[PDB]
Amino acid sequence: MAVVYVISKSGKPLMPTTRCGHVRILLKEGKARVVERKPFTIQLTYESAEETQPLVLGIDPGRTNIGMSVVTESGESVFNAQIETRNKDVPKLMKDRKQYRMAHRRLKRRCKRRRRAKAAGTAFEEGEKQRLLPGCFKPITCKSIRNKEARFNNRKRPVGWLTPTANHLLVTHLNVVKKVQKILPVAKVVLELNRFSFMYHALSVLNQIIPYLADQLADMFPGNFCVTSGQDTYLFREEHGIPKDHYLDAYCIACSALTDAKKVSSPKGRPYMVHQFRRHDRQACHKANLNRSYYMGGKLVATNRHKAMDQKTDSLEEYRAAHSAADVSKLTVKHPSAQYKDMSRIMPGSILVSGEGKLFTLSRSEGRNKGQVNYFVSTEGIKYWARKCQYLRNNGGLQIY
RNA sequence: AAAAGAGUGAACGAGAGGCUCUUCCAACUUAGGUUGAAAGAGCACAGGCUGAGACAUUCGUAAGGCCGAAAGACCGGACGCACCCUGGGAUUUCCCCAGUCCCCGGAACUGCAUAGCGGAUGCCAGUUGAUUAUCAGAUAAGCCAGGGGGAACAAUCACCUCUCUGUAUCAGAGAGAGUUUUAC
DNA sequence: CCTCGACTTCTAGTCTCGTTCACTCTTTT
DNA sequence: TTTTTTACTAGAAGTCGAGG
Repeated sequence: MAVVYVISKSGKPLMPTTRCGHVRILLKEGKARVVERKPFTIQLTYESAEETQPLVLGIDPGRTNIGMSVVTESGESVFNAQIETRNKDVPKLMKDRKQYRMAHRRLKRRCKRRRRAKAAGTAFEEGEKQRLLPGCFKPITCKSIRNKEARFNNRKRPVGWLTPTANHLLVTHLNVVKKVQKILPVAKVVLELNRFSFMYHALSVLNQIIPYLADQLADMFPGNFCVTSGQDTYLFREEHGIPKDHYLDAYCIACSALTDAKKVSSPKGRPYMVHQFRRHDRQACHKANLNRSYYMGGKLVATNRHKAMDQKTDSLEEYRAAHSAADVSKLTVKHPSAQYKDMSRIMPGSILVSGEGKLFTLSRSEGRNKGQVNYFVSTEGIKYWARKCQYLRNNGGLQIY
């Protein structure tokens, strides 16, 4: 039945097991010591032999659902996972980081300098200046003063420089291989090299990282790194009739390297689920409201005084056109103040226990009153009064649900 | 090889908005208040680093062409600069990285020449201690700031059986050796 | 009969356009 | 000539009881 992973006293991933009774007696015997609650690992506390039979790990690459599966040689299944990456958030978080940065460098230096210039009388006499900068053919308009040197001509990257979003995917894939190697004694590694010519979109960073992952996983398993092919995976899924399921593809990718695989049966049983939680959140501002709202009878009648970029709702300007000065003289303005996040908060991914004693993994902290989170939501979707909950462990990035 | 695809990373420049304040006008209610128009001034995660580096004007920036009466222009690429290299930093942290930036070296490489750098002149800081000196302090038109890990940190008993309560379920609590051994 | 409050319950968050540059992977041919 | 709507965290408004 269940498979209880085992680790040597020396901390060496030994073969797991499936005896159950002995895995309890041996816990009551104290001989052992839980090392993880899921997947259940038990480190022996009586140094014994550490024999470990050969195991193959089939990695099915992917940008949001990395799938892995360690299989015995006969073709038996000892582990099956389905990692859900956060690779789709990294790209957008960086676009925002850019806008934010460019704003800081426009509203806190450029303008300022342009303000201090006009004030000191140290500004272009024309007030504007077209400047054809080396590399461009169309000039750039500089108001009041010149432009901090633009650097876009010879910025060199190391060879094989991969973009933040791609690096992430790669590391992830490998970080998961390392977590699997701390529970089971992995020997060889099969990877399913994918292929998209480009001739629910994405499917791009994977094509760029597949090559680098293959190299990296060839040094992690020196002399033991094979590469299958989606096609083979399919041929297998019709040859051994593995019920088609995105998560049953890794078992197939892995069962390929196996030569005399006699006991190849679909790896039944729901596969473990791993969620990736961000490690650092250096953002401090939750919302800077940015809106001067007007309220005649306490109801918005002007979100600004004049429209803004993409502002659809009417602005005081429109109102003044529709109503009178006796009307505009009664309006009430209400601009809420910027809301800053609590940058030392138990971060989504932490492990906590409820007042009743249920252990859970923070998914999101909903609510705040008098400076105290109102509810800690679990990854299962239950809401617990934070005030009563207890902190146990911080985020680990890849966290099994 | 190009050719495209398909993502994703830089630097610099402009706006619409916004915040505060001033002046003025109008409106509306109690000299006052509220609101708006117009003009002006300042301000732009929380922060960390550093004391100056910003701006303006002017001059200087290789030989080699080649064209000019010349002056000069144009090409070129230096004994010029560099986003390039070597080293060292700031941001920077439990432990790392990215990015950006900075400081001395500049060989190759790579880039630029209306750029960049340097000089000159102008204009924009802060001065107090602890002790002429030294060590703090003060001081921006300095730089970086909304990216990625990893470690460590349990009130971590899973699975099978029985009993009890709830629960349409399922869930909760208690006890248990269930075939050895991770390999007879 | 309120009201004071422990909690529920629920909504909401900036945006666009200039002058350039980059590196990495697939495929076409 | 248009690439794709995500979602945690903060804070205001609301309800349910206390209770006196």
